[PDB]
Amino acid sequence: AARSIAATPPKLIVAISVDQFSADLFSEYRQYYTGGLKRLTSEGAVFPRGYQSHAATETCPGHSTILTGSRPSRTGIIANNWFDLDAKREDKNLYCAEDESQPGSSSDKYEASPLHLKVPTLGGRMKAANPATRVVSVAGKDRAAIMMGGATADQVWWLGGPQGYVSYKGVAPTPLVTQVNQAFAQRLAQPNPGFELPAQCVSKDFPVQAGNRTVGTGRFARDAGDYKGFRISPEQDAMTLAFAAAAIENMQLGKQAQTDIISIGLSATDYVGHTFGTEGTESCIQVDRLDTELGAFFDKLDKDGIDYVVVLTADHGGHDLPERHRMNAMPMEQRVDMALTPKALNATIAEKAGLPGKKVIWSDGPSGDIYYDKGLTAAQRARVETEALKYLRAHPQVQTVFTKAEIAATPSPSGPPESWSLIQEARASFYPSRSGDLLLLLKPRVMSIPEQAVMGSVATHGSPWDTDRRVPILFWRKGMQHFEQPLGVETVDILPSLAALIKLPVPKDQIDGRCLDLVAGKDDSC
Amino acid sequence: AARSIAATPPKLIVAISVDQFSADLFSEYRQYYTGGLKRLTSEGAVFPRGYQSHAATETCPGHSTILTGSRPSRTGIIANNWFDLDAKREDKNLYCAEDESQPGSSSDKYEASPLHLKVPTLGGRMKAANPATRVVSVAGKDRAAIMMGGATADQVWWLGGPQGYVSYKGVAPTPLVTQVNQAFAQRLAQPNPGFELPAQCVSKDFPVQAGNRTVGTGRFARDAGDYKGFRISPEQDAMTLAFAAAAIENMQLGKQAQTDIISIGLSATDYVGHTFGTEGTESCIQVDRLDTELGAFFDKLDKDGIDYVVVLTADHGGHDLPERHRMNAMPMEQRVDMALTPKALNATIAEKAGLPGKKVIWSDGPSGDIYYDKGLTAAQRARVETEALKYLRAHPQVQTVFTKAEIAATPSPSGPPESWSLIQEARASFYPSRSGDLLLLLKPRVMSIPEQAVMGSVATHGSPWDTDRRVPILFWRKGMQHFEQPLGVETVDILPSLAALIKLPVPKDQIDGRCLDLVAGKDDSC
Ligand SMILES: [Ca+2]
Ligand SMILES: [Ca+2]
Ligand SMILES: [Zn+2]
Ligand SMILES: [Zn+2]
Ligand SMILES: [Zn+2]
Ligand SMILES: [Zn+2]
Repeated sequence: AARSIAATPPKLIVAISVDQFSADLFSEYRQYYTGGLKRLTSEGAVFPRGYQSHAATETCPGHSTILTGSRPSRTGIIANNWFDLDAKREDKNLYCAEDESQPGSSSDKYEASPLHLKVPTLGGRMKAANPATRVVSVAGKDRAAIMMGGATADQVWWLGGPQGYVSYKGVAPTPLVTQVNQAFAQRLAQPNPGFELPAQCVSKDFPVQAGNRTVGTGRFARDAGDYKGFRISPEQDAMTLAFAAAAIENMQLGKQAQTDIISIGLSATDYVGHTFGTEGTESCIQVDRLDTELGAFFDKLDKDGIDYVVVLTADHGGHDLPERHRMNAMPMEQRVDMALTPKALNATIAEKAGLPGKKVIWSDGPSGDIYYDKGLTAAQRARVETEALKYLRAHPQVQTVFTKAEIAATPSPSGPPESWSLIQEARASFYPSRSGDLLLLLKPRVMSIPEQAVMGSVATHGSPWDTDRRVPILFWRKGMQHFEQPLGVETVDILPSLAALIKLPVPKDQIDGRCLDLVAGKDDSC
Repeated sequence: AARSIAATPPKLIVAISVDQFSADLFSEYRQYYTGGLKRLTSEGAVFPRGYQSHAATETCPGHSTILTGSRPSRTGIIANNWFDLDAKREDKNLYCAEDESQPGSSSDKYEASPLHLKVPTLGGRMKAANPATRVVSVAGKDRAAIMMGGATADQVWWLGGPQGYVSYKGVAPTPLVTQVNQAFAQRLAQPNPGFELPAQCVSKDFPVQAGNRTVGTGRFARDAGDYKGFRISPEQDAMTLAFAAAAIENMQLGKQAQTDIISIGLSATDYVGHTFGTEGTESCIQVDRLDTELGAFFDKLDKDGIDYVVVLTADHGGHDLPERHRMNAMPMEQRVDMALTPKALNATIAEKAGLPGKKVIWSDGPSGDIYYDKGLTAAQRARVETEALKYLRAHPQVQTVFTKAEIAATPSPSGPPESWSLIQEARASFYPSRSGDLLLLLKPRVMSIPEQAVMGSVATHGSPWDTDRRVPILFWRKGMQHFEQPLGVETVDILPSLAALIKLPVPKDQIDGRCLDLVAGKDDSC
């Protein structure tokens, strides 16, 4: 049994990103794991304080770091959406994982593509070193699959809707995929009675009102054919893992001479967290199912005799809805002023700049990147920068605003990510040609979803604060020596850590991360 | 069974401080608790990210916050030792828990006293409101017992050495105490074979060299009569808990009309952490024994039918020795330059100020408070401040140095403790008449114990960084509703939280902490 994680190159790397699986949520339920998460935390190399270190704590930037060893300042994936005011097409909003150069495309109707990603992934690097490498990537969300797989992946599949898993335009379903989609279709057509509460979820079972919604007691009961219900539930993760297992077996991943790699993006935790917040029965059930399904997944790989190493992490952390925080000893938790949402803020700034009724800024939400309209004249732009800063810095819920020049002037951060300044975090997701003219950051404990009568999502991530940056990073291979390392590491450290195990050279000057030693005690895998 | 923590006033408050039980160490072993810590974490109000929020993360300042609702800036307990250069006696170094006005006293031979503590404790406040209140405080260290009990406590006992538990000068052992000390004497006179490793400790069993010492594989085997061995082991915590249980029963605490309070300072985790670091078999065994002994302690109270509420926390966090960190993926971990220790630094600064061979500064260690010698003339003092700052700020291991005026100019901090600036942390343990003229803070991951041939302690706390500030805070009462709140709270919040349960008014302007709601969901104990 006892065997060093670096004894020989693993034959399969399994990289799992659990979307919105924050270190807080991970740590809370840690004492109840009995399945796959138990395996990882009791036997693996455990870094409970990993960091998606940059400020833009969203899915695309986060997934772009996991298998690239690169911060969003290098991957170019600085948000889920960014503005290119010089874009040919009408819609200046660009989706992180689209090819906007395609005719008749818009951010609402896009063609999936890894074109925006500026660097190779680990799979891309492995394939460059050895053409026989298979690189597979499956996920619940296109952006997760696409950013982990990279431009040279062999198979990139994601959940497209009620039809099941799909890929890039032109890519026909393989027999495995049609079989998976048949099973998915059969599961979807059946009602789901829901889940009774795990023992640990009983305490979380109370209703919380937020606008017209009540959350906190959901059990994922759903009607037949309810695709939205299926998506926002543990069912989609179970299906994604079954798909991954089927692909692993069908392609004989890890059964050939070279090392293969499969990346797996489990999206459910994130839909659940947005829809219900993170401390109710919904997230609790979801994490317990995650533990159980991961256990079954690992058991199947074991039974197949595959020599695999697993890394499991998240694309970012998350934060509970203010309404429940206020019931659980956090009375200062609040929702962002509606005055800071795109329409309102532009109108306000216009009127302050003396350009009332005009369009002087573009923004995507009540925080993050803000862009000055290109039409503005030099003097107009100057009045906009002055007035925007003056108004924002005076707002009670605003922590700070950085100018583009201030961020650019900041050196790429180094040292412990848990103690970075806000501008260092900003610099880590700064890419001059895509980033805003200003960066707006809200105070801690301000949720960037305004209070509304009719609400959709009640909770979100995307802030520069610790809840949203901190994520677990867990490495495991059969027989290795467990250790726990509570000091801060970055998700950009993942690539060089894995590369060391398979003796794949990676030029240090092409990445941001550093190699994490995965061998407890004297010997060093780096 | 089901019953709100605020349904009625508890009859007994049990406050437990586990010395150096950092949130990191607490979180690491959380999945293995089966005893008293399991009870607290699965059934209680769990705040896994509590903060000893100030910069001076030492035992005395930490214990001074737990039952006072007050930061060290208000308690006046700003360190374990501070200089009073105007003191009458020769030794200008004052111990936090002594009365230096006593003749022939020195910091090496002092008379224990709570005189330095500027504010009442919860016990003191309860007794002020109701004279029938019993206030008891027992600990492994005098400073823990003294600071949690306060000046009006009925019984304050601490481990004095091979003779067992002692109190203030003049206080005779009671029959209970002589009985406890008899049992302790019997335990001490027996060899201890040591402990075999709990399953979770097996992975930690490898040797680590630090100077002339090897740590990482200890099992607490000890010879008969080895008091040092007894002190640096789980044995002392077992004895302290048995003493507490015996006192509770003997005095019928919680069995009368009024609420009584007992504070318990379990010191072993801290001795073990200093002596061996925090990630080896020694700390692992110690935490497992802690869990088991706490379980037996709570079971005895339950069997006695006592209506008690428990709060459990730590006086500060802690940090592993650099030598093991470097083996476990933290290669940048290092020991502080010897040049920064008291003797050396003074000599250096003297020579830079043009007062070579003189005594221009006083300091206690390679970080923290520095004091200018009173003998210095205005101009001399000015050259010292200039040269000290210049030299320190240039040193590669120094994060920053604050002047006294800079800290004084800082308002008492508010808002989330996890995101305070360093000067805010400094302000939180700043007390003008006791604090230094300068405050020296080392960079993250610099251990403030220099590398030496012959070493004693290999690891310590006392830094302004997150490992040393972050501590668990756990509240429990039979039948309450469990909840977990991962956002940052302060240990100064403990007093008003407990006071709310027993309907004891506490003027907000006399404390720094705020009341934490301990009732999950809609109802609020505050
Ligand atoms: Ca409540
Ligand atoms: Ca090693
Ligand atoms: Zn995400
Ligand atoms: Zn999300
Ligand atoms: Zn201590
Ligand atoms: Zn200590």
